[PDB]
Amino acid sequence: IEVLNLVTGPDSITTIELYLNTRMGQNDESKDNYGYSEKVTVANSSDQDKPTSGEIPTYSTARINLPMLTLTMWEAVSVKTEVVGVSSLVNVHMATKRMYDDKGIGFPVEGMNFHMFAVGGEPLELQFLTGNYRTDYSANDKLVVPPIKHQSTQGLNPHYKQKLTKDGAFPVECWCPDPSKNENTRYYGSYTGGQSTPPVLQFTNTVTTVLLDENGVGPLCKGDGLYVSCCDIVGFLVGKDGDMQYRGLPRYFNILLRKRTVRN
Amino acid sequence: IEVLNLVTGPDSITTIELYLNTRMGQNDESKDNYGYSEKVTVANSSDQDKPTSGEIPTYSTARINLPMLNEDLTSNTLTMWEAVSVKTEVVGVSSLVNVHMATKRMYDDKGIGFPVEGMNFHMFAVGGEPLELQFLTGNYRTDYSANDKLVVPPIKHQSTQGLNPHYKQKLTKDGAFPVECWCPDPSKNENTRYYGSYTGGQSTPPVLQFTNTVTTVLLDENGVGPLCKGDGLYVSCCDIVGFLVGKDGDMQYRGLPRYFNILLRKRTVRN
Amino acid sequence: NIEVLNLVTGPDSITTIELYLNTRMGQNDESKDNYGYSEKVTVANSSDQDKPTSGEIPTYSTARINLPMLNEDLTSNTLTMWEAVSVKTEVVGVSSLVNVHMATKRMYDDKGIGFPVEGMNFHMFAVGGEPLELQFLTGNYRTDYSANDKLVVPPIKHQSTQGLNPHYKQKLTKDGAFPVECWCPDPSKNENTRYYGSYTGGQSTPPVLQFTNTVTTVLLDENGVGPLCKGDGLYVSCCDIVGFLVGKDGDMQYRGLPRYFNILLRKRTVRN
Amino acid sequence: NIEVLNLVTGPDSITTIELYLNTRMGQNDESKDNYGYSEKVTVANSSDQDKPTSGEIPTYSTARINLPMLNEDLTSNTLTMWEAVSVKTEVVGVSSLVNVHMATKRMYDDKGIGFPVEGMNFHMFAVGGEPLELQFLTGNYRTDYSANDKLVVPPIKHQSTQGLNPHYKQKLTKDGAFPVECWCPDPSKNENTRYYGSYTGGQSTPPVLQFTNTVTTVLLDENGVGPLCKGDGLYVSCCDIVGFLVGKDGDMQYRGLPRYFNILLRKRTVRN
Amino acid sequence: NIEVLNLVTGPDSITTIELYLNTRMGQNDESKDNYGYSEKVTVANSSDQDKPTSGEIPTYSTARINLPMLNNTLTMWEAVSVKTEVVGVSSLVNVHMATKRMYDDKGIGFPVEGMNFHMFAVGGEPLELQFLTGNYRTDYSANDKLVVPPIKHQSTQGLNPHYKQKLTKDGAFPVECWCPDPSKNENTRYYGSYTGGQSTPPVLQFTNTVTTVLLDENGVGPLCKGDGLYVSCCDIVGFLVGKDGDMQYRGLPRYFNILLRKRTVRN
Ligand SMILES: CC(=O)N[C@H]1[C@H]([C@H](O)[C@H](O)CO)O[C@@](O[C@@H]2[C@@H](O)[C@H](O)O[C@H](CO)[C@@H]2O)(C(=O)O)C[C@@H]1O
Ligand SMILES: CC(=O)N[C@H]1[C@H]([C@H](O)[C@H](O)CO)O[C@@](O[C@@H]2[C@@H](O)[C@H](O)O[C@H](CO)[C@@H]2O)(C(=O)O)C[C@@H]1O
Ligand SMILES: CC(=O)N[C@H]1[C@H]([C@H](O)[C@H](O)CO)O[C@@](O)(C(=O)O)C[C@@H]1O
Repeated sequence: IEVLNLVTGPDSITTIELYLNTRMGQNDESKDNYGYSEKVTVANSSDQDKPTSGEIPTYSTARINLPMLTLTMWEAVSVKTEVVGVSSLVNVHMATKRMYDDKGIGFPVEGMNFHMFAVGGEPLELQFLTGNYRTDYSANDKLVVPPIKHQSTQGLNPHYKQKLTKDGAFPVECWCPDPSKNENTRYYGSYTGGQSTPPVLQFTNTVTTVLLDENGVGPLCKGDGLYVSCCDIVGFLVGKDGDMQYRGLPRYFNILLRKRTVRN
Repeated sequence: IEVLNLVTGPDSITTIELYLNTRMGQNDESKDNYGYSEKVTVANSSDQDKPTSGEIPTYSTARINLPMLNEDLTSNTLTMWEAVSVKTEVVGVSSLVNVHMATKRMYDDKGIGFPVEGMNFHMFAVGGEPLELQFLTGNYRTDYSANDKLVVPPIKHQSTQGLNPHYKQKLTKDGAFPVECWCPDPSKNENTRYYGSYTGGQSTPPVLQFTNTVTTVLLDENGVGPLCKGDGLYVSCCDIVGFLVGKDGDMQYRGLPRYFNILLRKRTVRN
Repeated sequence: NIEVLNLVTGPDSITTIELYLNTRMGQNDESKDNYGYSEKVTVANSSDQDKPTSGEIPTYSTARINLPMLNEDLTSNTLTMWEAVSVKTEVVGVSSLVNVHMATKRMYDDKGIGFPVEGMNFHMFAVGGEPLELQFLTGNYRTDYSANDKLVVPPIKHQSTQGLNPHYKQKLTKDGAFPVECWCPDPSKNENTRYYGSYTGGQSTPPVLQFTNTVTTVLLDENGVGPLCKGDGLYVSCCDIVGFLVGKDGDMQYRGLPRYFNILLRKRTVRN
Repeated sequence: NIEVLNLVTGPDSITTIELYLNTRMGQNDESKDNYGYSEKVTVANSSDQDKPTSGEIPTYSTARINLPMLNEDLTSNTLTMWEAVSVKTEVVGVSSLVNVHMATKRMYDDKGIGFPVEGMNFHMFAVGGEPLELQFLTGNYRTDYSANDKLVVPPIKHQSTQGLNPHYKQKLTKDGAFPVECWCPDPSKNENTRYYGSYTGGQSTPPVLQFTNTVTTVLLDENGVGPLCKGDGLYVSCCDIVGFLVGKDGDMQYRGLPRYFNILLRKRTVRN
Repeated sequence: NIEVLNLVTGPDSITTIELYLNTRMGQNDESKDNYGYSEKVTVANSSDQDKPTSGEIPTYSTARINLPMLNNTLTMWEAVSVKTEVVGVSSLVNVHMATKRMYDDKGIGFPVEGMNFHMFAVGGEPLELQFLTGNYRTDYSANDKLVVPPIKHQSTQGLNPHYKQKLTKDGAFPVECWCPDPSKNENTRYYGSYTGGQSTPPVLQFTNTVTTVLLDENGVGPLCKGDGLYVSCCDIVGFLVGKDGDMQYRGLPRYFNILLRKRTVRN
């Protein structure tokens, strides 16, 4: 796409506001354990590594329809994004394991944190890479994973790619952003691991993330579609007996877009 | 609100100074355990999750009356106070340098008492109207009925473990809205600025700063600060600095007060 | 209160003050053992019998420094005041914490290192043109300080002092006497002082410390005005707790370090 | 050594190189199980019998990339060289660490999560116009590498190599062969290479990782000159250890992740 | 003392100095085993019998470098900036040494871990030291090569300005009782950090892309008196934990690339 000048004047700007609910594994808002995974299980061996249905976090994603419009395209300029419900983690009276010989607080949601978001003018492009090439996803046929397994996928094998085109279906554990593509998407992510690690989270309505690239051009929304993707794991809830479930939080987005003239 | 020009000259600026005491659960300044929660308890099961009265931190909030500007409210333009900036600090951080209280102690009862430690949660908001809240909870079934002074939704549903926009409120009462189930609504709060952080874990070291030298700008991207509707300035916060661990392992939230110095200027608006 | 006018320019319009303050951890006599540490920490049996032993309570370090006298003529329109512009401040003796051979508890079944000084860190300093203004606030309103009557504490106790009760205030006017645990900077005053503090808590937390002679802290406020030294007095306060020393039997003592200050001041005309 | 003149302008004066490098943790064959991990870690009985097993030691990843061929000769007054201006680099597959169902040790009496990959992190990359220059330095001068004759290590051992002995140098000229544990970037050379590295140690330390496609790292030095590609070769090197996988019985293996690079280069006139 | 005038411009007005300093953790002989480590740490039975063994005490590394000879005015070399790095960080990626190990003797060997102490100084004269110790009674007589004060006093657990020195000898001034004197060192820049605790993860960086500016607030760098450049450092990266729980400090070398320029001063 050859990018030309900005379209100026009234109605040259628009904003899109949305939220995405977490996809930790139990993704149905009407059912038990919503916003958590099912109980985590552990493989007996690497050749019998078959996660139960609903114990695997997936990416959240949506395509948003923009106002219908050389051609003109919507250009994403900036985004204000926040994790919602951080204060919900200030809760140590739930039915959990507890400190100091059953006299102390319940364990707060704690441990692994994974936070990412992406804003682009087309689906986020994915690279397959896994800690175990033999992982068997057949307990849940709604998960999108490659049809074949190979040893090489514990590293970067460029023959194993995808696009994030379905909410609550692409496991985070085996799909990551493809850094060799995504020219029309901006993504940002972080991971803090360990077993019981303190979550460290911020929330504010005052921070704007600029989406323009080094040439001053933001994602250009092909077919008037804006693509938003994320995942926000804030830790594990530790049940009385030591059973553990991922806990995720929703993410809010306020995206500013402007009209851009392009060739063709 | 259509915003017009700043009013210039003498008396076009004013400052508001206040503090808010913490609302950790024992919120009566004449009683023992003020500025702490009651002892934390743990639910027998998620269907019988009924916190005891006073064990739940709530937001601190106040509405401050500003100097009246408009004699006639029906005139063509009005003047409003616009919050430009705030200097805010947590008070009494040094109070956490105390390891001789009646607490669990280190090294086979020969070492220090456990300092207040663990979960930290720090947030403040300054706006021209009440902070707008979104309901979201770790347990949709939580039963708040041991304390009918707590403001919570009148019905519960599974969906509130995520973001369900049908469950909203406004922070209109001090010491009443639980932090654990209410957060700032990011889809609103156009006229409020809020800032918050959480550091979790069990025994985590608190990491705290205090200074009188930092100014937080409240002007938005268009150079407009919160506009104080009906000459009311709204200030909200929560500052949990950890748990006090009693001899037997019983634990209580500890909170600290927060100080605010807010600078405001006169702004002409269309009426 | 003070209407600030223009800077005085030219020779002798600038001066610098250099000092250090030794730590006041509880054993504050430089001729005795355990100097720069507290006495052994003790733990209350209950909150109504919370009576710290003499010398187990850290206090603020403070000093007033006399500046060159300026105004002989008090009848003119204007006076001159010293204005603190900036300070270079450092914790001294950080390297002293590189010591794991002292008589302490030790790692790995009595074969490993002695425990280094570790745990709670508390670091604050203040530079102002009058005494640091204090607010009382305590973790335990019933704390009984009467084992050491040299501590400056309020004469009455009340439940409300576990929060901010503005009836309980003081000024930091004595070195080694105001407990850190119950006095903090009063944020509703101190217009003429700049203070900076941090706390890192927990039980055995690694101290994280920096020392350099290359960092200048600007004391000017948002209007470009530094602390103005009333009666030609410069007030410097601090506290620097770097952790606990853990004795063989588990007995623990606060350890503090000295702080150095190099303060630059300039002449400022004010309205009289 | 190289006198740098003006930029060459006009068509074909810019070029970009894009690649990835797979990790070399020890099992470096992409057709075998445990690819991108080390073999099980073993521990020497004593420092004079410290002989790591074949495949348990991480090595640097490296490649030399051919750039569009330029004219080299002794007789011209000036030549053109490729100058590396900037690089976008990222660790790939960070999300793969969101996995606690692998056959591992587990939390809370066999009812909790599997241990995630955790512990030691080591992250470094280099971009230069010639091989990364290495300095030998080891925690144990007697380490015996003879279980794997494909490793490049010095032919003689000496006590002094537990410090900096400048007689022990090399160049990173082979992928998956130079152990991280005994080779580091030589800071006394590498004038024509930019390298960046970090280490976070400890036993079970949480990995702290970031990934984004929005960060450009400028390779120009303080004089505005990037690495100059001798013999039209661009050299890219890295190592990204993200922790250990802890097997059921406590057996542990290094885990590494691939790194992506997008390097921008421009034609530079130099004196010949 | 020194009135600083203008920079000398033109050819040969700049020079660079490059060196490294090997660590002085206690076993400071490069021909012997345990080089770049301390001897085994021992622990006093009481504070009045606190006598570290010979070789268990880290000391500062230091060197004086001779600059090109120059000389009403004189010319001095002015240190403008330094690129400095800890060398051999990657050496800490080693968990197969003869050490204590994780998970019931099946896991990794403990990496070097715990206390970190990192400092460097660049100046135009010896680094000026202040004595300060955690234990005034520490007895250094097991190693008479250590430079320590000849008398002990209670006051030295704080700042006693009567106890000073200059860092004039490599591998001799213990870190545990000497620190930079902040009341002097007008002609030296120093930078230091300490991360304590028992088993703390070391957190270390290495790059050849970071320049530290040595100019002060007035735009003046250290001025090299008698054409001498003084470089000092200490870089402790943790402890090696032996099979039996015996522990030794581990240190790493530091590299320096210092840029200097000619400065006219009043004579
Ligand atoms: C770093 C090192 O020297 N590793 C040794 C290794 C260790 O000494 C041992 O594994 C402790 O972790 O021992 C190796 O040889 C072993 C024999 O010494 C043992 O008696 O028999 C084993 C057979 O199951 C084993 O082969 C090893 O683990 O492979 C050799 C290695 O250099
Ligand atoms: C820091 C200190 O004072 N170190 C002592 C050391 C310690 O008291 C002890 O090793 C605890 O780690 O003791 C030294 O002398 C030892 C004798 O006290 C012991 O009875 O026998 C030991 C056998 O080697 C040894 O002689 C020491 O370990 O060298 C002396 C040292 O200054
Ligand atoms: C990753 C994996 O293979 N998980 C499997 C688990 C675990 O091996 C054990 O529960 C120990 O957690 O066992 C199952 O019978 C189960 O719980 O449904 C099958 C499941 O596929």
